[PDB]
Amino acid sequence: TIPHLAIDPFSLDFFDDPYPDQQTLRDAGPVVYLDKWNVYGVARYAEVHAVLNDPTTFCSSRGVGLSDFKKEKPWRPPSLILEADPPAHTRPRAVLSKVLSPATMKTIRDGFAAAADAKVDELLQRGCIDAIADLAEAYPLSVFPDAMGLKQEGREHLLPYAGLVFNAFGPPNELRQTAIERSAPHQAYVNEQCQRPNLAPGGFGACIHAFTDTGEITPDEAPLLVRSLLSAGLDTTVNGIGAAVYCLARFPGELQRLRSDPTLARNAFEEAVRFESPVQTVFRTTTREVELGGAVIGEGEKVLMFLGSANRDPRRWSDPDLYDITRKTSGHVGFGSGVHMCVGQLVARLEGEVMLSALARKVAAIDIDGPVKRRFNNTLRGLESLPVKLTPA
Ligand code: HEM
Ligand SMILES: O=C(O)c1ccc(-c2ccccc2)cc1
Ligand SMILES: [Cl-]
Ligand SMILES: [Mg+2]
Repeated sequence: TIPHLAIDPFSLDFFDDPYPDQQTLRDAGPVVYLDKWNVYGVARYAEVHAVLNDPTTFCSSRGVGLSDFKKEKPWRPPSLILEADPPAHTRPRAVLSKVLSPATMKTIRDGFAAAADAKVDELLQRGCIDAIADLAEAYPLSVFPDAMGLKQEGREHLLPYAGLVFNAFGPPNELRQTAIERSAPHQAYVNEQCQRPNLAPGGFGACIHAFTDTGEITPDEAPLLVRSLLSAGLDTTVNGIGAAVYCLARFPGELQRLRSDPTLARNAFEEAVRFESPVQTVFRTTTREVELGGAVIGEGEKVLMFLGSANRDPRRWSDPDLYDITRKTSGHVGFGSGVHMCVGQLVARLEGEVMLSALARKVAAIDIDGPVKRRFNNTLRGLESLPVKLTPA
């Protein structure tokens, strides 16, 4: 009843160009079985959205990667938010929502925007730059560690640690096994920075620890919630901003529309999140036998959701393969959907908005002028190198 496919969605060939195989996965049926890894797959918008919005049936506490925490020990203690179901999920979620709230955004926006303007001005003096190392990485590194309250020393561990986290959701391929092999120094650094005395006053980490006396979390929960922000809070934004610059580089007409109305910056970034889907995949585990798209999935089965495919499903989107900065993007699943929908989305959107605003006001053209190199990760989609010439406005 359910089609079986041999496509490996974690192979380098798939990462290099996922779109034909994602169409094959969508068109095979609402639910497929991936023989390579013994998981169910859903690649259409409708079923991805339905799964994400039924956390009781499709749980997260058995892991949101291939590994089933009921079968294998996780490589690090489980996240108290990502790898938890209601009700254990609810109060940690509420604390991070208040830490990364509108009022926090109001406190950090002016500095985030100044840093974005400064970075674009600096890049314009160089002219020819690498929009990954020099922009998509450099800008979040210039604002997010400071907003966390991290000391300066050791920050070189942050991107390696996040690459490890996101590779570890994948199957036991070389990408994952090599990441785990190299992990010990990065885990050591990150775990130490999660302790209250190592987080500067006023930053996100100190705020998490300050929430430990309300009855929502206890002091022993705060280090792992800081760990959540150091896991998910940087590499995601690197690939989101890199996606937006890559889109503007490939669609000069959309750069020109953005220049003409810089208030499109926030939606131009949201559209880049839909179009590239820097977070490609999440898993769930069934807690019962369940009917989904006419297939009966047994209890205890891993289900793989193709967020990037859902975001390009023509059943849901008009001209899905077009980058359109005035698209109505509401409903895309690039930040997830439902109770686990990205709790950091306001930080992500703030960074993306102020960077695209700086580009809109200061840059007249973005021209690829060197070999583009992709960066391979089991969960994240993005580039290793994006050589561009920036022409000043
Ligand atoms: C463009 C940037 C980002 C993208 C595309 C993204 C994507 C996502 C997605 C798809 C999920 C849902 C995972 C699931 O359903 O299992 C998620 C959850 C999460 N993200 Fe983001 N994220 C981004 C930025 C950030 C930032 C900046 C932070 C923190 C500062 C962050 C922290 C988290 C956390 C803690 C969760 C778990 C929430 C929960 O389980 O309730 N993310 N993210
Ligand atoms: O450590 C955390 O809590 C954390 C790690 C990774 C993510 C993540 C985001 C999107 C997809 C998969 C995982 C979320 C939270
Ligand atoms: Cl760790
Ligand atoms: Mg068929």
